[PDB]
Amino acid sequence: FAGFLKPLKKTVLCIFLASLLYTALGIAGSFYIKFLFDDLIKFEKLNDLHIISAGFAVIFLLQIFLNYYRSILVTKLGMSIDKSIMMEYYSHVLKLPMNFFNSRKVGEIISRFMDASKIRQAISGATLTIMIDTIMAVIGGILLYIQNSSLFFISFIIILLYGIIVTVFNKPIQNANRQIMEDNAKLTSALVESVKGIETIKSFGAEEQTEKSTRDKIETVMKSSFKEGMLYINLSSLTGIVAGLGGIVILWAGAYNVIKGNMSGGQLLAFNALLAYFLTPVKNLIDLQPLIQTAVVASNRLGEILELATEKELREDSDDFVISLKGDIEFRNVDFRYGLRKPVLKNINLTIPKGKTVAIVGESGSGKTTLAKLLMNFYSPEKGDILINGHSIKNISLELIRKKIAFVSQDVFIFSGTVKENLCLGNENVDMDEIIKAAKMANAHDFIEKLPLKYDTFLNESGANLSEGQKQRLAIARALLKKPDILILDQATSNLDSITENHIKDAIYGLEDDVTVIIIAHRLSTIVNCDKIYLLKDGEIVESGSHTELIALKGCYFKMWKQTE
Amino acid sequence: FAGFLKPLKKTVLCIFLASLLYTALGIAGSFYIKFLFDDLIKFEKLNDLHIISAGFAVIFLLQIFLNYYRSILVTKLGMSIDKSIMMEYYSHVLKLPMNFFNSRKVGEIISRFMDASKIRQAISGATLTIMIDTIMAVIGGILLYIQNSSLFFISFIIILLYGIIVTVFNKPIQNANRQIMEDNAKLTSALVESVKGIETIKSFGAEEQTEKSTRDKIETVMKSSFKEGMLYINLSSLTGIVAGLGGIVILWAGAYNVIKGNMSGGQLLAFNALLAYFLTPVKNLIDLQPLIQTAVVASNRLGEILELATEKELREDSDDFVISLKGDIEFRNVDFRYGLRKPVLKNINLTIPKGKTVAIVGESGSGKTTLAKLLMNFYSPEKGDILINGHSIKNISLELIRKKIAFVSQDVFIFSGTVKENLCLGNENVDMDEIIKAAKMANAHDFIEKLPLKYDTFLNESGANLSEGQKQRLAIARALLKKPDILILDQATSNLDSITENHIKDAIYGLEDDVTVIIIAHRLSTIVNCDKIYLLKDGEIVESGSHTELIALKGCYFKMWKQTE
Ligand SMILES: Nc1ncnc2c1ncn2[C@@H]1O[C@H](COP(=O)(O)OP(=O)(O)OP(O)(O)=S)[C@@H](O)[C@H]1O
Ligand SMILES: Nc1ncnc2c1ncn2[C@@H]1O[C@H](COP(=O)(O)OP(=O)(O)OP(O)(O)=S)[C@@H](O)[C@H]1O
Repeated sequence: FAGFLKPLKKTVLCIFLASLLYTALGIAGSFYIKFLFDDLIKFEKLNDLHIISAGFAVIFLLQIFLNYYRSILVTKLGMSIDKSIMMEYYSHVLKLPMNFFNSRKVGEIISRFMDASKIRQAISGATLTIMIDTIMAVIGGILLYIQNSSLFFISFIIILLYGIIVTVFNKPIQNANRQIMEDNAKLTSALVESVKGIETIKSFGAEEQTEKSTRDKIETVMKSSFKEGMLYINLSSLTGIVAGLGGIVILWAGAYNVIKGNMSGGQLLAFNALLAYFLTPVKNLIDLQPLIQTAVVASNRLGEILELATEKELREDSDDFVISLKGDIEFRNVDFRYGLRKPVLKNINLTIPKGKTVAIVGESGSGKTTLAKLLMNFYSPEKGDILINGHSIKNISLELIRKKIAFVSQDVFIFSGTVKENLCLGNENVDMDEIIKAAKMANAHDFIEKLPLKYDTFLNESGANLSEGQKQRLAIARALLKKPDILILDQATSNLDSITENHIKDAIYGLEDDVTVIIIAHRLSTIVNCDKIYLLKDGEIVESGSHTELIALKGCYFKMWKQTE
Repeated sequence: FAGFLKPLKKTVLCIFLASLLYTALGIAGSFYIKFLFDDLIKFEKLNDLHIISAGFAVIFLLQIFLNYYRSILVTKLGMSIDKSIMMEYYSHVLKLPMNFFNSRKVGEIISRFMDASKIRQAISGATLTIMIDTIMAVIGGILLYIQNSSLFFISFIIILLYGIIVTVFNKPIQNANRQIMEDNAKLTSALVESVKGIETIKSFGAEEQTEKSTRDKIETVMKSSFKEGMLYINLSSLTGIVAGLGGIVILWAGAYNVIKGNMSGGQLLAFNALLAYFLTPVKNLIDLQPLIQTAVVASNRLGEILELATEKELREDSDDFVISLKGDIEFRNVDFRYGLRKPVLKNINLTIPKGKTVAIVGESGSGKTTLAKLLMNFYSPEKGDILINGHSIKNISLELIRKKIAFVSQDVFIFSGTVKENLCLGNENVDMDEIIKAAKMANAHDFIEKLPLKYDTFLNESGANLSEGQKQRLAIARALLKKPDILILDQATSNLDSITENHIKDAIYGLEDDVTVIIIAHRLSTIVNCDKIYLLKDGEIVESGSHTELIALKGCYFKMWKQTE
């Protein structure tokens, strides 16, 4: 932020100077009105009155144009800083590991986004008011000091009361602001989650469930909002009391100083205009009380960004100095728990050969996702390690692991946009020949040409038209187009059996076992065709081998095949 | 609003009267200050000065307490109305058909939510300032009219200029407001999409894609925001010109009327304070012009929410009062396309028997999910119809169809909450015996007891712990707990092969075919295990029968089995 401020120092200087001159001329002109009223009655001058009026009008106009240009500049700078900050936050939250994202929901990050944004705009208008109030405080302080000692005492009392009330209401406001932010976050989150699960609830029939949920959320949010609003109105009332009593005191002391022979009536009116130039600042503080809430929101945003900065330094934490392309993958004495108790791996030792197609068969929940996750460094391992290309996974570059290794998810995600792009996610500037070759190999090419707008059909949230089989085939197409050094596939064949049989035959033919292959499938029948197989049982690896040797082994796999196949 | 007025008329009257009287006393006390400075100081009466000052102070205090209580009440009412409206909108968008959900994305509804909310709060502060401005405008108008003709002319000119500028900037503001709303909505949508697909992006490696995307969205949003802000600053500058020139004119004409013998200096000051009691309205209007944008956004939001409430109960226009329990489901000459071209169903003739299990096997893209949607009345059929229990689906009650028919999805969704509740979605106040029996039958009961907090484990998204097999088993468990008159199951077994195999033996044994069964599975053998089978080929039904008869038929199904089995 400081660097950005430095790169806008000249604009800041222009704004500062313009503000100072504008405020000076403004006070001068209000005192021009004072002298106007004071001179015209004592000396009775019509022409001089007209001329003076014109002059003061001109002064006011110049002041107004200055405040105009200044406000424009400060607004531009403010909004620029806002955009920069928001983008930084979003980017830093994007580069975060799987654990931090899994620990929370979409609603959280989205709520934080919108809230922090609004807080930022509020911060830029607060910024404008801040510049004006600062300059007015300096100028007003000098002018008030010079103009009248007793009036300066009054102004000092007013400023003191204003400050005291403002701070004493400031401390309490931030907390309720945080609470309100939390409530709005929860409500928005429930809204998003309910929106996604629209099909589940519309089909199930439970509308009253989410209705009551949103009712409770809206109720609590309304309660907190009413509390904070009441506090704000209390603050406004107190500051209004200080200001008003300040005015009355100013009028009384003005009359007193007038009749005592200490000051003139024109000095009283001038005291009213310099009162405008001293009280302008405190009113700005009473308006600033709302900015404090935005500042609290900013504290929350910075706390979130501190959290976002966390899992950025862990991706780099293990450093790099390797330049490997594709290695043999072994798991050695692993013992990691993705939770407090009930470890996913109590002991897992596995081995997949370079240039060999491998299959891992286990039911859903056994340990199919964990292997791919551990290889991808999605979830770090607490105890024990793994070896890739004759090197630990910790030392390997995460970007190269990301690009060269492909993971086929059971739940494929497609971001809104053209199908060609959603298919070409990951690798940018990819030749159409490779994408068309992958599409042709994925056996989905027919379902790609069947689309209305060829390849550029709008695909938004599995909409408008989309097949699960075509989707998994598209995932496989992406994995193929990426030219993977390591290929991990879940039970994609299991998603849509018939077309998946053909497309799996085609993909198995295409693979040629030129690289390591992982299977997160439970379908034993589909995995037997593969070259080699590993077995995951009760969180522990049993025996590595082929279907024939494993079945002839007469162990647990043979028991599984006897029990199911 | 009318209903709120009826339920709060006395309070509203109290607030209005309090505002009028308070403002009156304010003007009176301001004229007390006028007479104070002009008469008491000039004629030199100290005691009267002190006493008068005290009195006017008291008047001001009473005014302040009145405005306080009024503002509190109006705030409460405002926020209540806000909550009501928001809840109504969300509820009406929840009860909407599948077509509206498919037509848009989460980002849309979420954006509308947040925007309409902020607009509502803005509407309550605009409401407070509006009440004060109205009452003060009436009193100030009368008093100004009586007090001085020329000053009234000045005030009239000021009000005229204010109104003209305000409207002429008002019309243009709403458009830019709509644009800003659209851009911000797009940004929020990109945010939500990025949030859901976090795993997809972490896996793919493409961070620069969403980074540049959100950068562009933020850029356009910043452009529109800066434009609207510039317009607002222009408005503020113009209104400021009107106000300032109004003041200068007031001072000059005041001096003129003073020296002419038409008015006193005290009459001039009183004219300035009653000017404050007329200008109270114009500052409020200047604040209302910025509020006007929020009001426009609220209007757009109301337009968006008004259109959505249509297709919730008007789609059937046939009434209900039907009491079927469980019927036979047949398809007759159906021809519906869920898109402009490429119809999903060109012709569909089918017949499903009461108390009989049916299985339909087809690849990804054939039309089984579309069929299930048609049975659920999720998507209505353009041409042709379907018959249930000797009655059209159009005439049947959608709620009874919702509760009595259960669909097990291939793509499982889990809403945030306790596992017991997520499992007991749909039917409220369900006995624990039925849920435990369904869990025991779903074979997931073991994986339910394996959980840390038994049944009350937190289930939010795919975190912290969740299995696909356990998920589909949970869907089946929910379907069982609902006590369905019609059971539609997708390839749930195909999601997670092994545990689904055991649980399929147990559940298929459990079903006992006491009701109609639909299959959206592609696994031909597992569906072959079922009682009767239907065939979907190229969007048209071929032949209904059993595996033996269909295979022996030597048609297309036999060709399919030759090609795959
Ligand atoms: N709402 C829709 N509007 C238009 N076309 C659709 C729509 N939903 C699906 N489709 C089309 O129908 C196909 C979707 O296949 P589905 O049968 O619905 O699902 P699926 O891939 O068969 O999943 P399973 O597990 O086999 S039931 C694609 O070819 C789409 O083009
Ligand atoms: N708290 C947790 N955090 C992260 N992962 C977890 C947690 N608890 C369980 N898991 C993992 O979640 C996975 C369950 O994935 P499943 O889908 O049920 O298995 P699967 O065989 O991969 O089925 P598919 O083909 O991937 S759909 C297991 O591999 C567990 O290790």
